[PDB]
Amino acid sequence: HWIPVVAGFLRKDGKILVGQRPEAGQWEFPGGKIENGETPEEALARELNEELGIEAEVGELKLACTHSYGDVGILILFYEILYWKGEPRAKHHMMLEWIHPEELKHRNIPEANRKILHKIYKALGLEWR
Amino acid sequence: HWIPVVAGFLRKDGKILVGQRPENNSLAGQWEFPGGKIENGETPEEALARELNEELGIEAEVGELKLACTHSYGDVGILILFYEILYWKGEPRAKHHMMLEWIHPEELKHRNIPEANRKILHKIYKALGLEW
Ligand SMILES: Nc1nc2c(ncn2[C@H]2C[C@H](O)[C@@H](COP(=O)(O)OP(=O)(O)OP(=O)(O)O)O2)c(=O)[nH]1
Ligand SMILES: Nc1nc2c(ncn2[C@H]2C[C@H](O)[C@@H](COP(=O)(O)OP(=O)(O)OP(=O)(O)O)O2)c(=O)[nH]1
Repeated sequence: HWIPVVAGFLRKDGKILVGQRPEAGQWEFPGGKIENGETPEEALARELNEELGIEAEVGELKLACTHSYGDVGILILFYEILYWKGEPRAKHHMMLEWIHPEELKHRNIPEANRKILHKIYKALGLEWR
Repeated sequence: HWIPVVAGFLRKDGKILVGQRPENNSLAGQWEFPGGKIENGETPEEALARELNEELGIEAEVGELKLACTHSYGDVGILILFYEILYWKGEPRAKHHMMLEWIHPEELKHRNIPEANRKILHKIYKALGLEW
């Protein structure tokens, strides 16, 4: 039993966009579940819109990973988001931040992201140091 | 309700590896890229190295992720991750598929392949370093 998730990398002068989960406390890349019928891209442009209020174009696929929370299995696809209309506003996360990507190392993020943090860094054109 | 599937591109002087689905009580006749379902617990890579071993008898290293697509059977949801397989040990033997072939990638245009593959045949060609 799987739940496919899509997530995007938006950048701003090097910094990356994470959002703070509402109802949990963790920071994460904007995105959400693929609904029945939609391509990953469609799901992501939609989630970016309803979470951020932006009209995003979905770029290259960067990474995929899996994670288990019990009998629950998530598959996350991460996509580079270069192009969008407007500026992201917090519609769903009780906070949004542009952070230095190095900060991920000491932000509370999904264990699914934590375990592949290095892969994420490369995908962002960076070095795990 | 979703089913993540992983699949590989192996290449041989330009040609690409496809296998023919077992002429059996399965969704057969169709040619497809070697691979299979992600089992519980495994990363996409683990699932694919494993599937390439059971289907082909090769020890493959899984390379860079090229493509992801989805497809519906109304109620059934298939998500397919395609990976570049550059390195492996041995030569592929027909173990699961009732036929294996190295084909000119162009031949995909007139091969019976999963609709999930045909809908994005153009994306596949690019991911293979070619032009549609
Ligand atoms: N968007 C996003 N989701 C992630 C990330 N890492 C792990 N996930 C997982 C946690 C969640 O189970 C799932 C995202 O589901 P959502 O919270 O967007 O759906 P929703 O708010 O509707 O929750 P619900 O189905 O009502 O319980 O993906 C990430 O970096 N970004
Ligand atoms: N490996 C691979 N699977 C594909 C491709 N296109 C669509 N699929 C879908 C169809 C199948 O539902 C799924 C692969 O499942 P498997 O054949 O590995 O499972 P199994 O051998 O147990 O047979 P079964 O699906 O239970 O009838 O992926 C492709 O190009 N390569």
